[PDB]
Amino acid sequence: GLVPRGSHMVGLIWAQATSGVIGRGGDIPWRLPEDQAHFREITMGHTIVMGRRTWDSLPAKVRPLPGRRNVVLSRQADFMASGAEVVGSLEEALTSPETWVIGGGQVYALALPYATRCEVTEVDIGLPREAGDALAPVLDETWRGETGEWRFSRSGLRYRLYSYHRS
Ligand SMILES: NC(=O)c1ccc[n+]([C@@H]2O[C@H](COP(=O)([O-])OP(=O)(O)OC[C@H]3O[C@@H](n4cnc5c(N)ncnc54)[C@H](OP(=O)(O)O)[C@@H]3O)[C@@H](O)[C@H]2O)c1
Ligand SMILES: CCc1nc(N)nc(N)c1OCCCOc1ccccc1CCC(=O)NS(C)(=O)=O
Repeated sequence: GLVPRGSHMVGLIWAQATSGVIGRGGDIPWRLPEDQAHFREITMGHTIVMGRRTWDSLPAKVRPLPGRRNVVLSRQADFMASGAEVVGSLEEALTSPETWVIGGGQVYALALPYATRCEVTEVDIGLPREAGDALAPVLDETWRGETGEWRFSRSGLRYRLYSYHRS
């Protein structure tokens, strides 16, 4: 369903291991080129919001991510994010009619209360939670959605898509 242009739809999009781990050591601890396609179709043409550490983690060749207004949250007023804009709190990050929050653990948690969509890729990889991991936010009982079927990636890694929504 289309978003009325006077409203403010906030979505979260992430990929996680079964354990909920999304990030470790400044990176994502798997590679899934198929997940990149889904990420692009959801976010293309909209504003994307990310934490400063997620900006740092982006491959240099796609930083800023093309075809999307890139917004970076930082408390560092002098932060350099070429091709993007830096905001110092959530207030001015969510003023577009459609915004996708693209990570990381801190900024998913910050934006979750305002979100009405989550697009979640689950990767069937056994990565037990460790000290310092970035984690998927916990979804409360207001959320509902659909669980997709497992598929193998070319590499043999298994993954499936969840699409969640709430009012
Ligand atoms: N699997 C996935 O789908 C996925 C997607 C994205 C990222 N990741 C991974 O997630 C990890 C990064 O997550 P993370 O939790 O460490 O960091 P993050 O959420 O990306 O960034 C945290 C930074 O955001 C800024 N920030 C946080 N809250 C703020 C607020 N209220 N106001 C202003 N600025 C705020 C601060 O920047 P300053 O320190 O500059 O003040 C903070 O250090 C990486 O491993 C990355 O690869 C995974
Ligand atoms: C695909 C990962 C991902 N996956 C999901 N599902 N949600 C996220 N937030 C999400 O994170 C998006 C931000 C981090 O992006 C990374 C991380 C590691 C390696 C590469 C990229 C960039 C991928 C890329 O080129 N994207 S594109 C084609 O130009 O639009």
